[PDB]
Amino acid sequence: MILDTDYITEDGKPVIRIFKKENGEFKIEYDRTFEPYFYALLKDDSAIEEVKKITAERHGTVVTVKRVEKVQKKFLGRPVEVWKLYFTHPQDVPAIRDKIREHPAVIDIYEYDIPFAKRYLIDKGLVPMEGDEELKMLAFAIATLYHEGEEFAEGPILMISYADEEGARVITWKNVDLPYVDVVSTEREMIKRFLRVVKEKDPDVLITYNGDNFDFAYLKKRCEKLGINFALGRDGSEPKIQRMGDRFAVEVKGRIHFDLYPVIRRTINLPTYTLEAVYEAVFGQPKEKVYAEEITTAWETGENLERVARYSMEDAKVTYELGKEFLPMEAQLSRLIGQSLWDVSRSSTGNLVEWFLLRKAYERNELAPNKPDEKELARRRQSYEGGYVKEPERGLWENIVYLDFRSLYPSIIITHNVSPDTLNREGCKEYDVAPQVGHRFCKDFPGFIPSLLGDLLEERQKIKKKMKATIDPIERKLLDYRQRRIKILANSYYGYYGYARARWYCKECAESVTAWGREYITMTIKEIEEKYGFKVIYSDTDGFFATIPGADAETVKKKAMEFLKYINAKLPGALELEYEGFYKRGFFVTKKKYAVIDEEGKITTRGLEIVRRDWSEIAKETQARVLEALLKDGDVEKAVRIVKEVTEKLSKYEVPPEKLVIHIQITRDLKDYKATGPHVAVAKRLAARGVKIRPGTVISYIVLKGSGRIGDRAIPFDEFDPTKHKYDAEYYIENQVLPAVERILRAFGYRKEDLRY
DNA sequence: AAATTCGCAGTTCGCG
DNA sequence: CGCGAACTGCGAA
Repeated sequence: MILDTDYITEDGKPVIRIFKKENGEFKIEYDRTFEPYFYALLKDDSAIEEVKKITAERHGTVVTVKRVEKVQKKFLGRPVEVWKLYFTHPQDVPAIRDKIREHPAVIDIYEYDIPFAKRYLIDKGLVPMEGDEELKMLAFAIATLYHEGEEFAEGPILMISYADEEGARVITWKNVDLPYVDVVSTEREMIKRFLRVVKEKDPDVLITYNGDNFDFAYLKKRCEKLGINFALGRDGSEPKIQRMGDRFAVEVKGRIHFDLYPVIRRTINLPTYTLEAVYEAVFGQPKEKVYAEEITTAWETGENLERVARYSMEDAKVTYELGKEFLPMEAQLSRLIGQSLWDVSRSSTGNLVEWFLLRKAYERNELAPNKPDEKELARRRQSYEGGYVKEPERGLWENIVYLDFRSLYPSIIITHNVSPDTLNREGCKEYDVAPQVGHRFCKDFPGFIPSLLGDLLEERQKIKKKMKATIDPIERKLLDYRQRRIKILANSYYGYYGYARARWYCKECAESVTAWGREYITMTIKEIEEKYGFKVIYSDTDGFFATIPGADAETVKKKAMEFLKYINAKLPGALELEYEGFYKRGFFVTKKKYAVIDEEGKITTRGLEIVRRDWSEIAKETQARVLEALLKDGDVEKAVRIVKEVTEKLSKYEVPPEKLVIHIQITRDLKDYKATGPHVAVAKRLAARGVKIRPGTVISYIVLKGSGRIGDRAIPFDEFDPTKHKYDAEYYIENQVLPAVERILRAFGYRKEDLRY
């Protein structure tokens, strides 16, 4: 199993390293034969002799073109002849590439910005994380001595905890009477012991939570101060910090540093991403939080250190547990994308698609288009029409079916061969024309992206069928993650086409996909009403809800299945409408906002405040109780009684302050805000206290009793003290509860006059 | 930091 | 000083 690749430099020459785990044995393979390169498109041939002359400088010495090779490659489906330029060292490429593009004779250059070690994985057809090799894993966390202001890492590390299959332990340098605590004499000896532990356990994966930006940088600063060689790498190296945007990421050579924080935030949507919040979300069990100030007071007063050690132990324990949950999924993602688990775990959707496509392009001799320059980026700013959304029939409905397209946008892409290399091709025998927008797509040959996407959808179906007859529960799970990631990958192509930064950007393709989508959904709606007497209650992009106005449940169901037979015979190729589900009742508030209930009693909610992480728990809970009484019992009265009991409790100040907290993310640098709403007002005051606020920080605030601008009465919930300040019962009644439930009850005629207290 | 568009809805401010 | 538009956040698909 390949874990990762990198290179080093020996006498000015690059040496690839392949990090592997085979039969339980760590191994490093070395390759001294791989030559860096890029491509150049010239206007003639006699221009190559001049171009080889081109040179630059980096490390004092001169940079030159090692050798040149004329090759034939497809570009956007059309054959092209390009000059491949080889160099001695990968860093030669950034140094000389601009001057070689500057040359009058060179039209363009390509594939000049692919990191050498990823180029190697691609060109050699190597795939990380293949096979069934069990990886040894180790989580760790630290507890530090924090003081207001100071300097980062001015205080010592107080404890280091770790956890794996053998359990969780804490290393510390004060006596703590707990069986999982190992006591040493100083900070230096505690770190040294942790190094020894890592070295003895020899894990393939080190799991942290935010280790990319806290844990490793803390250790690094302390290790310099204490004169420690922090040689976590399997090659004796120290952890390597890389800049990644405005933050950082940390590699440990020969190992995989798996920071759960970027994985979790991209994978689940939570109102906050503290480790306690994530543990509870994923596993449904609370985890106690111990705050910095208590840690510090405990250590400085020598009192109550057991609480601190237990907290530190639990950090490591749950980090290991979250690691076991998420690492298998990311390992399947690494294998699917063909890049290291380290990279893939820290990548966005867009980047994952590009790496997948770069590899497929190499396999098919397809030259990669470049990332857009500034002038091209500006030209990529126009938008286009998206999904079709019907104005809904507001109200409470019974016996409704949801019918939806299976993989609408991928279906369209493959059925109509929608690709930048098939767009407006000249001299083809057959074409498909996008409705409304009119782009023509050649059908004579499979398009680059359509063919890949067809392979993906077919592999996913084969996996799903194998999964049913797989006895081994573990293997079944792995197949589940693989099939799960293929679906997310397949569903990213539409968006990628419209992504201005994408190499295979194609606006005409993006808008032809949505045009076709609108056509098929609207055609299907027209037919079900006109031909089968259904009434379409609500439709958004790729499915709709419908019922037969006066009909029975069995009638709507049976007639739905009949309509599917009818319509699927009319739909071309891979397009397919399916019977998603039957729902006894549904309530449709507005576009994008509804809730439905299946026969078993499960309630599915879309867009409503219940599912928004920026509304108070009291509003959400109350709306969910109103909807349950309506959907589950069709009992309007009981609903109104629920709202009245809630407004009374708020009026009396009986509602737990915790349920009043509003969580809103800071989306930008605090200086960039044009206007300042409450969460911004709060964030600014915290910055002013020296609290750090970066984009992505979640502000959790409560509105205090008072009048005027809400932002002036809002405070961080942690500063809330019931003895000093009362919450604003009026705000939560008038701005949270009533608006959310009111928009539902207006359909039964009830006023906002009602119901109050 | 980065897949897209379609959409609702709260807070604040400034127009007239 | 009412009211609507600007800015804002997040969901949906």
